[PDB]
Amino acid sequence: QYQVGPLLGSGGFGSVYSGIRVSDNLPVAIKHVEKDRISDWGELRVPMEVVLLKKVSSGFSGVIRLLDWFERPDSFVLILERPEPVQDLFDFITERGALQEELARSFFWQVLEAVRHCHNCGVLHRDIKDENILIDLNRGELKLIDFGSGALLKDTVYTDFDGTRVYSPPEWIRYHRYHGRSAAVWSLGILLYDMVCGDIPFEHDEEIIRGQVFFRQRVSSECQHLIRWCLALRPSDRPTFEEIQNHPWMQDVLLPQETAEIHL
Ligand SMILES: COc1ccc2c(c1CN1CCNCC1)O/C(=C\c1n[nH]c3ccccc13)C2=O
Repeated sequence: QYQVGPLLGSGGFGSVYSGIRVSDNLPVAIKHVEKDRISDWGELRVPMEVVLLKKVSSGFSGVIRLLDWFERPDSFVLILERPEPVQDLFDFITERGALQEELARSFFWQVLEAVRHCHNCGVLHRDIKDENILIDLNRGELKLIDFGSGALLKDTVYTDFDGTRVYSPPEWIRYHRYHGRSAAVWSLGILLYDMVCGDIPFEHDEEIIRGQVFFRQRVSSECQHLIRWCLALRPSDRPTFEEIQNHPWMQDVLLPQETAEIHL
């Protein structure tokens, strides 16, 4: 039913391959998830990732859609949308360096819309970062991938975390506790810094806990202010998604197709 192409990436979780749906030639990604490396299971018994993707794969959005899934004795196999041509945001930033603010604004806006969609669907991603964002290069559209560390959104504290440390908030580093929305906004602050500076702002636990943001590239005062707000040490000091999107730096965003024409 699927023609398997080259390996795209792998880890302890499993492995992801480029692929083609035989019936209509649709480009897909084929993600193999090892049963013994799934720490969080859900019910419809499946990986939480399948639960989460089904909850958000309803309709159009800036989330990669789950097309089908299969169970094997030792693994699940997930069939996911694959834009072509595509580049992840990490590779994009590696190649082009720090992004022009106009471009970072368009990208960051689309990520915000995607994350709002997840939260509105009861889903918390928990690993928002450049590597988990795909750019549909023809359309200038961004897509969130990899819900393998995610969880149902709740209003009470989380005490588990298996996303990316350097994108994790100081409350996690110190007390191994965080709330969903405010932890997400922290990771968004790390992401926006990464876009406009070309690298993440903190490498060690001590820098995260200190929370002093040093800008290594020229960044406008308005952008710096948004970033520093997202990276407030006190979780409750961080902006809501609404406050982020109403921030003066976020005004007059380019459309995705204009973004493609101008920058891609
Ligand atoms: C270590 O590599 C991983 C790990 C988890 C996932 C994954 C990959 C492959 N690459 C790794 C580098 N950044 C982009 C994704 O791709 C996923 C989903 C995809 N859905 N559609 C795609 C289309 C192209 C590439 C990846 C995907 C994952 O969940």
